[PDB]
Amino acid sequence: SQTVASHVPFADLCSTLERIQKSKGRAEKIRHFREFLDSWRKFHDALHKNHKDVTDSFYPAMRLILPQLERERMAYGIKETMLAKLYIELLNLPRDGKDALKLLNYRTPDAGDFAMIAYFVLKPRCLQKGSLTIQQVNDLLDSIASNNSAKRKDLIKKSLLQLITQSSALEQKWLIRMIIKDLKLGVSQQTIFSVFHNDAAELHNVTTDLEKVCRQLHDP
Repeated sequence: SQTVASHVPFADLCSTLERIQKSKGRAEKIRHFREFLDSWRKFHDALHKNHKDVTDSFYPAMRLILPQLERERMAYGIKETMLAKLYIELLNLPRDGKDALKLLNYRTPDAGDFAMIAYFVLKPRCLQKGSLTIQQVNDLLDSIASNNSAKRKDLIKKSLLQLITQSSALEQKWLIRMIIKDLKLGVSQQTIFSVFHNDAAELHNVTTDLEKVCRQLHDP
């Protein structure tokens, strides 16, 4: 296609995020993040060797890794009780049942947020793994934000059901955390920006062109 995100599955991103969250100590989290960056550039190179000159922008992934910096999309207009009802009819669970109740009676506490509970409910029964790329997830989230800007809760529910019915339980966990806009990764935004930049700079391999260096040192 046109971009790397159109070929990277959303399951790769969700897997990376799950490893980061489950990792203790910054070294392992950072190492998984660098694993994901290296996989990204790897996809870029494979696509170029298959004669597909694609952008190498990481923004389609970074906007999901840092949802609270999301400014291209507007507010999703989704709160956790909507997700409770949604998940409470899609599932065919008994209203005020054992599992079903937990979603309604939820209180924001470490890592005991709504997404964790929804994942605990979805792991027993759910769909055929995942099938959407990062670009398709970004398109569906774009549709949710747009429909919210047009004041159409019905269409919000529509597009989000499109998201859910094509995603595995894990993918739904991290999707929920991306709509609520806090991932609880155990590592800071400052650190993510730092590892991103330091990765680029470490791999830049600046080449000393002595003539260009002379022209640089001779003129401010």
